Amino acid sequence: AKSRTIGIIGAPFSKGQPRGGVEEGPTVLRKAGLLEKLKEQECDVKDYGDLPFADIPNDSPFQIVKNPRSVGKASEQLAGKVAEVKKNGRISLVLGGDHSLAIGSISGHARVHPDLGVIWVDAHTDINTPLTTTSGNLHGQPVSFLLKELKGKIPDVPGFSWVTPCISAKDIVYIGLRDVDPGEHYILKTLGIKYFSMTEVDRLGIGKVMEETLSYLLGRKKRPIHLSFDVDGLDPSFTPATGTPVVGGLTYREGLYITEEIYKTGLLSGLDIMEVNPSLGKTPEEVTRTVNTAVAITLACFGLAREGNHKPIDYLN
Amino acid sequence: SAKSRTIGIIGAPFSKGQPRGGVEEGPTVLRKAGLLEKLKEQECDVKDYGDLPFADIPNDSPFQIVKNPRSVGKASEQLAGKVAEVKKNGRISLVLGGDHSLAIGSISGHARVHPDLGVIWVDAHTDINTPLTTTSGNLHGQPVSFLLKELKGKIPDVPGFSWVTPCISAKDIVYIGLRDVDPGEHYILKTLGIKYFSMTEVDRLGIGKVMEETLSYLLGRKKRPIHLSFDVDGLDPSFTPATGTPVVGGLTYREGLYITEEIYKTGLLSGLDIMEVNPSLGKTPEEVTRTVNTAVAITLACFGLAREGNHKPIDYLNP
Amino acid sequence: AKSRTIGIIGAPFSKGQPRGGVEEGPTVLRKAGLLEKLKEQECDVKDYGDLPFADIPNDSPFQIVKNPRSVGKASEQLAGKVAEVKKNGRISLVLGGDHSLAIGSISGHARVHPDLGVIWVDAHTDINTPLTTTSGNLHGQPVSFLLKELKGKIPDVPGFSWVTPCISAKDIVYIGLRDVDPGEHYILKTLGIKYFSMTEVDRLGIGKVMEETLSYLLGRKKRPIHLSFDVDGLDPSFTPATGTPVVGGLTYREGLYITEEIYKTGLLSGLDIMEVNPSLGKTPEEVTRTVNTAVAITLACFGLAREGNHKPIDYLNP
Ligand SMILES: [NH3+][C@@]1(C(=O)O)C[C@H]2C[NH2+]C[C@H]2[C@@H]1CCC[B-](O)(O)O
Ligand SMILES: [NH3+][C@@]1(C(=O)O)C[C@H]2C[NH2+]C[C@H]2[C@@H]1CCC[B-](O)(O)O
Ligand SMILES: [NH3+][C@@]1(C(=O)O)C[C@H]2C[NH2+]C[C@H]2[C@@H]1CCC[B-](O)(O)O
Ligand SMILES: [Mn+2]
Ligand SMILES: [Mn+2]
Ligand SMILES: [Mn+2]
Ligand SMILES: [Mn+2]
Ligand SMILES: [Mn+2]
Ligand SMILES: [Mn+2]
Repeated sequence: AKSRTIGIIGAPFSKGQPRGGVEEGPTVLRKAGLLEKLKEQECDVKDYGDLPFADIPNDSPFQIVKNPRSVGKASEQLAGKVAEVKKNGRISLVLGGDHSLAIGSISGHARVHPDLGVIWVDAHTDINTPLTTTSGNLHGQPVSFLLKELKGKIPDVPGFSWVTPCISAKDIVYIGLRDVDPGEHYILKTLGIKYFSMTEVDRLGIGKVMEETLSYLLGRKKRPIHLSFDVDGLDPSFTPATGTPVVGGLTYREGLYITEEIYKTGLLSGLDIMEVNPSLGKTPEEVTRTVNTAVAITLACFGLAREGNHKPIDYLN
Repeated sequence: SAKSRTIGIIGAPFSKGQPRGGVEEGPTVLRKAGLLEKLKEQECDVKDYGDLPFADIPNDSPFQIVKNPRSVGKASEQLAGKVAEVKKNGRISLVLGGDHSLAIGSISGHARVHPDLGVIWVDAHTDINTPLTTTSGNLHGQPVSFLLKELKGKIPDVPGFSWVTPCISAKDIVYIGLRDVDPGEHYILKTLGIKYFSMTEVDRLGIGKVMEETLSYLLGRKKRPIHLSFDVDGLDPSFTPATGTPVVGGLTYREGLYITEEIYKTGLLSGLDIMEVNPSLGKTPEEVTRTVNTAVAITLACFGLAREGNHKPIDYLNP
Repeated sequence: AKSRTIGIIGAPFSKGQPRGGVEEGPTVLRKAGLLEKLKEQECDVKDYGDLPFADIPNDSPFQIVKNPRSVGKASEQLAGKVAEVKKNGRISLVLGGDHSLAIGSISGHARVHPDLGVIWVDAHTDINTPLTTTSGNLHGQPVSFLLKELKGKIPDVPGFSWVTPCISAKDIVYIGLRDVDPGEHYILKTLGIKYFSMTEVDRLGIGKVMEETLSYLLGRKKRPIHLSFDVDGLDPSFTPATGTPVVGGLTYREGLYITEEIYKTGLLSGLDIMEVNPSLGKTPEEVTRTVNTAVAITLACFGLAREGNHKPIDYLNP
């Protein structure tokens, strides 16, 4: 099935943020048996490999924005790789790597399917612009580079002149928010972007969240969905090995509910599994707990259901 | 005392339905934790019937892959007789396990007295593998297949199960908490049209709506006896770690108590099973006491213990 | 904003219960950066300091009820202190301290706003009377002294002659209940007090629980809201450093939801943060986890929102 036809892309990149180890995300995800598990789940899996992110000397900061040229380039390569996966009729599965990579993954998916909708699962909005940022870390800015409404608000940042804003404010839905900067909250509110912060999740229940999310995105007619999954969207009791963890997060169950629901639309077209950093587990057990959760989430995106699965044969004869 | 709180305790120290030793020590640790005395503090009329003496079968050869077939079959045979006895005395049978294979007997025996019973099966697993579909060969993952009338023809003649006569239809069983269902089992679940609430349905609806829909489904037409078969692995292993087949993403302590509190409120609980408590499977003694304390909290809630409080029919302000 | 105009009262008092260390709740709550964190979120914060509760050495039990004069005098002083804070047009924030202090906090607050409505977040009903109690600890009795319907059922306890019942049974709502004594259950049910035990929270979800809570207390008419928060209302995995923990509690998320919803009424008028005991965790991280959770609850009462917060300026054009 097209909903189980995948193109894996390794994106070992850390320079959208300062904590070392996130570049190991694709490694520890492959080591956990992701591809073998997808194949056992009746998936058509093609491995596009791990992108070779060539190091850039003298990557001077843009104002306080760190490694602009390195971040801009990694996303540039990825956009090209994602568009290749999409032309081949595969669902793109981006193994991160920090969340700056969402610039390249969403941009490449949008060159093939410009009518896509984005579901952004995360404790953070990642919507600071190179001007509103106080950290200078680009993994906190990808949504700003992608939005149509922000065109003219993004300065000419070295490494990013290839970026054509490809998503409108109406086409993104945030799930999981609980650590949004003042400037970010200003942007989310003035752009009227649809969002379910942890407050809305507590208020409505994940069941209603998913119902409204999907009705908002797919009400009119069918269209491709891009799921951008920052693993910090889940509570640090499930995914501790991540660079910016925030307590009171989505549960392991809520993470499976969201992805089980997206799988059932049969419209998942692009997926990012981001911010896994195996150098940040307090114990090797915290690393394994996180990696296991990221794999579970990925498997649900491609059909693994808690109620069970079976081949269309007769199991009693 | 109220029928809702009139109980017949049956201990079932049985482990040959699965490969991990220690589950036969389940009714020992539960009794040691003060279960029978806690129920008496709750205004319960509690009669202990003792622990069933399970005999050894030395030459218990396998039926294909199916392990210890005679041991498991006779175990449940001795339990259906003891359960039918408790039900004739007008008490709620309370089966302390022991592995889930014992459900064959507990439900078989309860069905001999109240054939109109409904079953609520709280487990991470369906336990609906037939001796033919199973890939593990363990009978603790097979009880429901032996109980369903619709699987009459698909169950071979395993040594030790001759007495078994399927007593429930697919319309008379509700699963809550499913999250580790084999392909053979999922086919059986979907072909037979069994009502179920996996972790997906629990997340979607909330435990409030799960219990409203479960109870309406089973009771809504006519009032009937309830058989609750509770596999402690239905709850997440952060609450019941000391179990043979733990599965992450389970029901919480709160959902567990919510489930059992609602069943008590019906006033129709007629049979109960507290299964798969294995005290030799804790990583630490703390993990064992936690599994044991939770199993006790779940049990007490089945017989009236309410989180909002409990009081005797007296004036507490002017006694 | 008046919903962000605060008056801090430290009430370092532990004699409402037997476990030493709860009197450090104000110390440890301040040290976690509370006042600063509040000023950071645009609040106008005044600190009235910690009350000096002078020793009351001759304090014989009233039957089994321990330290009656000490608990009585502490709430009496706090009631005058809260009434002063309310007269200065500031929301009272009482940093506890054991929960017996809510006699004084609710009493003083009622002196200025007698139409107030109570929200009591707790694993316990704290409604035993000096006669129904079996522990004889006054932190488990505050509600009984404050209810008008129990006037006739409260004996003359030394240190409490100043108490006048200020709230009717209809004007209090419980959330989080899971460890209620039989006598307390008999009182709760006989008075028809509105409650949401952990069973109701599981049945409806916190969203519906907060909808019904604010409809029940604000339906007839908008009035001041007094939130009395016992940190043991939240599950011990979030607030372990407390004297009477009970498993199966409110989650960290549910605690924020309650208080975020309370903030958005713009009617929070009084707030108790009670039962933090930094001498009672298993580890120092368990102490810091409790304190941080109490701080988080506190900030959510004064407008910290998980969706985000921003000043009325153009962040794209500074
Ligand atoms: N909004 C931040 C940013 O760096 O722009 C502030 C930082 C402090 N809290 C976490 C950090 C945010 C970045 C989030 C990036 B992430 O994890 O969602 O990919
Ligand atoms: N369906 C199983 C089986 O053994 O039949 C597969 C095994 C691997 N995961 C758990 C095992 C299942 C049986 C569990 C039975 B129990 O624990 O629910 O009583
Ligand atoms: N209801 C109690 C009481 O002391 O009256 C019984 C005691 C045993 N369990 C906990 C104790 C109760 C008081 C708790 C007061 B608290 O924590 O909410 O301040
Ligand atoms: Mn994030
Ligand atoms: Mn992110
Ligand atoms: Mn079972
Ligand atoms: Mn099971
Ligand atoms: Mn209290
Ligand atoms: Mn309490």
